[PDB]
Amino acid sequence: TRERYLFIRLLEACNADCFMCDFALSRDTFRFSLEDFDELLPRAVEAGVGYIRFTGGEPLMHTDVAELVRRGTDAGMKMSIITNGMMLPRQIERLADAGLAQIIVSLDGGSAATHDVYRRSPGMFDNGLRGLRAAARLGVLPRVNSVVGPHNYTEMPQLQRVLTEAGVRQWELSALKLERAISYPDPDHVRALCDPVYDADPEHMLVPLGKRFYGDTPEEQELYFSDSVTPRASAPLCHVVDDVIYLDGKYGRAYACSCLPHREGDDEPGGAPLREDGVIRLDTPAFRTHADFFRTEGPRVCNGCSTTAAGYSDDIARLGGVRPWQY
Ligand SMILES: C[S@@+](CC[C@H](N)C(=O)[O-])C[C@H]1O[C@@H](n2cnc3c(N)ncnc32)[C@H](O)[C@@H]1O
Ligand SMILES: Nc1ccn([C@@H]2O[C@H](C(=O)O)[C@@H](O)[C@H](O)[C@H]2O)c(=O)n1
Ligand code: SF4
Ligand code: SF4
Repeated sequence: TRERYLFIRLLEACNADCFMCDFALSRDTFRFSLEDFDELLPRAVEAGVGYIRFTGGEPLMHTDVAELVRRGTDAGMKMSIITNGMMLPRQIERLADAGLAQIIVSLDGGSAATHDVYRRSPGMFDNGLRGLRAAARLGVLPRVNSVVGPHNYTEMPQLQRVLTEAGVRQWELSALKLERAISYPDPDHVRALCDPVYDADPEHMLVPLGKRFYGDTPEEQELYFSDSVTPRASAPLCHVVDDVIYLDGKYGRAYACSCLPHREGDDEPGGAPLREDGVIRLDTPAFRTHADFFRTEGPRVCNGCSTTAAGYSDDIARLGGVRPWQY
C-alpha cells in the first residue's frame, strides 16, 4: 500500500472573489478545530497517510493553520497548503519554521494585470510570487496550481517562464470547470500556443504535471473541445481513489479524491460520513464502497477530473508507483 494524501477543507471563507469558485466572497464561520485534527491524526497515521494538504476557502485565514502544520509534522506527516498567496509573505516564515513541506499557490495569469483581475484582488499575484520565492529559500517545495480556459490560455507561455525564473518546481495546469459548457473559439490556436509549453525542455523550463489540460490523445482533445469533458484517469481503472482522502470539513463528508467533492452527480451527500457515532473514522465500509464505485467507473463518468490526478492514476497503471509529490 502506497503513501496516501489526505486533504482537509479547513474552512470555506475566503478573501478573494474568483469568478469560477463557490467560495468567492465567502464569510462562512466553520473552522476545522485543533481538537478535530488531534482525533484525526492517529486515524490517518494508521490509514497509511503520509501527506496532509490543507485547502478550503483560504487556509491562511484559519488562525490555527501554523499550529496544524506543526502538529501534523510532529506526527511524521509531510504538510502542504493550497493558498491564493495574498497572506503568504506574512506567514511563510512561521509556516516554514512549523515544518511546512510544500506550498501551493494558485496563479491564473502571467502577470498581476490579469491574475489580480480574475481573482478581483489587487496585489494577490505579487504576494503569491514573493511567497513562492521566500518559500524556496526557506526549503519549502514551491508548487503552483493554474486554472486555464478560453480567458487566459494565451498567458500560459508567459506564466511558464515566470514560474521557471521564480524557482517554482511543480506546476499543475488544469482546465476550468463549470456547470455550463465551455467553448474555445479556436482550438488550433490553443494547441499552437500551449503545445510548446508541454514540449519544452524540462531541464530549462517548468513543464506541467500529468496530462495536458486539453487532453493528450486526439480523442481526448476532441472530447474536451467539442463536449467540455475534461481529461481524467484513462485505462480501465482509476487508482487515485486508493491514495487520496478528501475531508469536507464543514459537512461530514470524506471523498476518495480531490475532485469528487466539487461534483454534482446525485442529490444526497456524496462521499461517505467522516464520523460514525461522533467518532472520526477513515476507510469506513461506506467510504470503501464510495471509492470502489469510482475505481471502476471513474474513467467513464467523471467530467471534472484534474490533470494531476489523471497522470497520477496513469503512472500507477503503467508503472505501479509514483514519485513523492506527484499529487
Ligand atoms: C478552492 S481553492 C482553495 C485553496 C486556495 N484558496 C487557492 O485558491 O489556492 C483550491 C484550488 O481549486 C481551484 N479551482 C477553484 N475553482 C475551480 C474551478 N471552477 N475549476 C477548476 N479549478 C478550480 C483553485 O484554482 C485552487 O487552486
Ligand atoms: N470546481 C472545482 C474546484 C476545485 N477543484 C479541485 O479542488 C482541489 C482542492 O480543493 O484542493 C484542488 O486540489 C484541485 O486542483 C481542484 O481541481 C475541482 O475539482 N473543482
Ligand atoms: S481564492 Fe481559492 S477559495 Fe477563494 S474564491 Fe479563489 S479559488 Fe475559491
Ligand atoms: S477519474 Fe474521477 S475519481 Fe478518479 S481522480 Fe479523476 S475525478 Fe477522481
